[PDB]
Amino acid sequence: GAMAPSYRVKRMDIAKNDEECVVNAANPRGLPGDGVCKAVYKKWPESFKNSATPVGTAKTVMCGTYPVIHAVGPNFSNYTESEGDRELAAAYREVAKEVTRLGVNSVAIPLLSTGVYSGGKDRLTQSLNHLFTAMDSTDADVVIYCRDKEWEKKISEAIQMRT
Ligand SMILES: [Cl-]
Ligand SMILES: [Cl-]
Repeated sequence: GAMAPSYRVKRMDIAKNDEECVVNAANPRGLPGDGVCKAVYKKWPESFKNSATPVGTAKTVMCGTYPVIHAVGPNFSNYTESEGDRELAAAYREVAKEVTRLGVNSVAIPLLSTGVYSGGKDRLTQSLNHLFTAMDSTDADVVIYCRDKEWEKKISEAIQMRT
């Protein structure tokens, strides 16, 4: 574990992370996809061998010795708010199990279902709270990666609020 497990947020490409593993915002089919998923495909294409997995699950594939945890959040275009919320919380619980199993001291993680799977809604708080619910009991340093300054500010505030 990390000596003093923390949360941090950085505004930059998760493909350039400084952590011991990465969480992909994957699609269920292991396709290159869009946004975070396409950046992860460019950086770690070998990790997309048999990475297909259902919504609400995570499947880890090694790129060399670097673990890529493919976490499939729900596409809120297709799910009801209620069912989408359940699957989004489930995907993060599976990430916590994988991070634990791998024995890493740090993990780079995007906010699941906040981009092209958001169904056009702002899900920063929903997604981040499900991330905390899953990851709080883990002792890995968690580094959240986002794109926009206003998201960075809100995520930072939410982390600092808990202390
Ligand atoms: Cl960048
Ligand atoms: Cl997304």
